[PDB]
Amino acid sequence: IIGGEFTTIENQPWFAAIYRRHRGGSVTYVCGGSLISPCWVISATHCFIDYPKKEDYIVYLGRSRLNSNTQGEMKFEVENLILHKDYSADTLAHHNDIALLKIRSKEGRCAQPSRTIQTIALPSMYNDPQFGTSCEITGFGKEQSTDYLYPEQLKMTVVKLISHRECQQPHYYGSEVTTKMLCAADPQWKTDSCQGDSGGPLVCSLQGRMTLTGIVSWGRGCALKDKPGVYTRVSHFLPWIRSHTK
Ligand SMILES: N=C(N)c1ccc2cc(/C=C/c3cccc(CCO)c3)ccc2c1
Repeated sequence: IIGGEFTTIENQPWFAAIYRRHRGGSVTYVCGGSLISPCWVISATHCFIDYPKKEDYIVYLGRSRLNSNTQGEMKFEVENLILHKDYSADTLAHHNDIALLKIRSKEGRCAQPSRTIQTIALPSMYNDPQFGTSCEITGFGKEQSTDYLYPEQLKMTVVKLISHRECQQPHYYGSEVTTKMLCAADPQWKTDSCQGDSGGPLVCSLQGRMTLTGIVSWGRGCALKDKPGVYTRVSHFLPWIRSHTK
């Protein structure tokens, strides 16, 4: 996250921290995720497509820091890694950028909801917020595009939804951004999601209800003028999520 503020897991309790174990035993951060039900984390397929072995991943819930065992955190393995069959990547645009991770503690249990571990409600069909709506993003992603290290402390920011017609402008993304994708950005281009924020939540308060409107997917650079962050429109994937979590 470029700009924004530092935060803690208590303010983002649906936030999942996903890491990968490498041969030799080193563990690195991969992407963010969202708890949608106690056994299920939703994220982006692009985060896992090149390393699709479920055994390699570690999921934390209730974790506030990249390298701290936050009090109340829960560690999980991936019981089932579900990648979208129609996932694809163009030069910029990522299509069907959605993944489901069935989580399991070493005792075979799913998440235990607490003050720091909570689910985030899914959107309803054909009911996404209107353009100009403020939404929040959370992640351990880059603070600057020039950084190679991720922040130690979890960050969040607030961005505004951009209409499809504005996002299809030639100086924006033209026809590369589709109706299955949501653009969101800072009108001043100072805050945005960035590399390492992928898979993470775009949470919108809609009709008084805190909703998982999007999933951090793609963008041209980070906090670049006329280059919004592009998010998977979760409302389009309700049949896919339902069928794959049953
Ligand atoms: N402008 C944005 N909001 C935005 C959103 C998502 C982004 C996602 C990336 C992803 C980078 C990436 C993906 C897969 C592998 C790798 C190399 C391993 O570090 C890098 C980069 C910039 C981004 C910028």
